[PDB]
Amino acid sequence: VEKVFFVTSPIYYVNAAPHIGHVYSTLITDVIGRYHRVKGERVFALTGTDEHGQKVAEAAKQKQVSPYDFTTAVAGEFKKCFEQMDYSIDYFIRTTNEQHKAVVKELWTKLEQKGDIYLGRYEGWYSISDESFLTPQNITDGVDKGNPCKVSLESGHVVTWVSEENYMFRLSAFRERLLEWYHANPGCIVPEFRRREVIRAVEKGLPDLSVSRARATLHNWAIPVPGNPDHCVYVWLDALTNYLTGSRLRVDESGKEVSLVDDFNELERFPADVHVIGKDILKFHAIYWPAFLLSAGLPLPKKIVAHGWWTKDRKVFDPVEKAEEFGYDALKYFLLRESGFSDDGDYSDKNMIARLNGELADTLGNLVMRCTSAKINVNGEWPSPAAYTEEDESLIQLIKDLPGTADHYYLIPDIQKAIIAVFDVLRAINAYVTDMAPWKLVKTDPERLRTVLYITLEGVRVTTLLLSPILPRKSVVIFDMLGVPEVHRKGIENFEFGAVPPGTRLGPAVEGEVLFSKRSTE
Ligand code: MET
Repeated sequence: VEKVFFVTSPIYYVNAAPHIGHVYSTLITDVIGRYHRVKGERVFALTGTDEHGQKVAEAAKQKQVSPYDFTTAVAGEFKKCFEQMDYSIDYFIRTTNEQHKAVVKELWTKLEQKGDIYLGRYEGWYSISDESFLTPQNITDGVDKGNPCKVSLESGHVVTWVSEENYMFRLSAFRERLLEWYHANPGCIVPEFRRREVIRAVEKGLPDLSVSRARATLHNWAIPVPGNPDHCVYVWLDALTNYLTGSRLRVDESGKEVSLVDDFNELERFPADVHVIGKDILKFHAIYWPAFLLSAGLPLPKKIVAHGWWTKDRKVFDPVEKAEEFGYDALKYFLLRESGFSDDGDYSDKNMIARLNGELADTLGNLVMRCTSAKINVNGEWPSPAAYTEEDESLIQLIKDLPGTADHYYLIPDIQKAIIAVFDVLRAINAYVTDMAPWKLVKTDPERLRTVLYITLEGVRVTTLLLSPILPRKSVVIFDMLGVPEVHRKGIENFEFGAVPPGTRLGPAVEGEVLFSKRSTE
């Protein structure tokens, strides 16, 4: 099936201004999207805001502002933040959007009509801040901001008791089918240890899920249950549905939603190929969402990838401050290189300088300038290579192999491993150049310099191609410099070694340009 490659971020609670971590979550989505476009696929990257609910209403109340004006305000800050971050996101969805509301009601009725919703009670614990139901096994003693109280073991936020007559979803009726799913498709959750988590959790057992709430308790800031106005639809069913809505909106060039199609198939987007989420919101995506879709008879997503950060809680680092100080591409690169799947990373100013200088400036930067220098490349062109020594071939072989391995990494997706894979190959090219001493060759042996300079150029191109989803602005400056024609800057075709042919002319130089400039160690 050729289809639109559909990738998502989570949609974020608008309770507080956007910080790092939304930025991280959405950057991953952006990168995954960007890569598939570099492959020449159709993409649809979605992101947005989660605007309804108790959490969000009570933040609006605590600021003495109306929910309508509050959400709109904060949503605008999220849009400004993401514009400023220079993502290539295809659409920004809001759950207040009337077309979304329409899809939630539509979905609820599917779920209702299958007989997977019934009127019951939920008498148990709830984290308003997580908008999560919790069994007593996942609460414990702690402090309110300072009295003694019970808190979520998930997040350490304050939980409270809840005894409401609610509409209930038959999640228990879906235990075995989730379990078949998980096993049948072992790629479906990334990273592997969270897949194991999700299975152990569901093995142990699933109770039914309370998919409505008394309207009094939600401050009437939510979507009403179809055919029962005394209730509102659980904020997470509302939130998760953003993906299905997203998959059905027609969007103009300006980024404005213009139409909601009846059948998701019409746009060939649903289901999501990859859902980017933080580890704090796994259950909702890996248990609830599949159960809802299986009820509605909808297709399940292909991949849920849950990165190592929290999606929401501010537990100092301002992206825009750091982006101005170090660079937008540098910051994105640093965040992506440093953060693994279980997050044990160093985000100190010292480390950011070490990597910017070490990797981007010394390994990539230097190398780009060597092969384009007037000193070495005296014709500002791609020379035609002579015969290859077994060293020459050793590196060519690395450069040939890099797209295959970088691709697989991107498809996991483990963007960090992908970056390493490339930079390994960059460090090889430096090593190569150190040996050959191209500076010495331009006098000694011009015939050899051709072979050397050609391989350098083509490695630096192919590495920069595979780096392009991470360093989107700089890859354009690298290609401009190497004089790579615009057609050769994307497509699986141009992952092949030698796509840009000899006798191509390098880009014009500038009197004081440097690609990445070192920052003092202080
Ligand atoms: C359907 S994703 C919803 C995520 C939630 N709004 C959060 O910020 O964590």
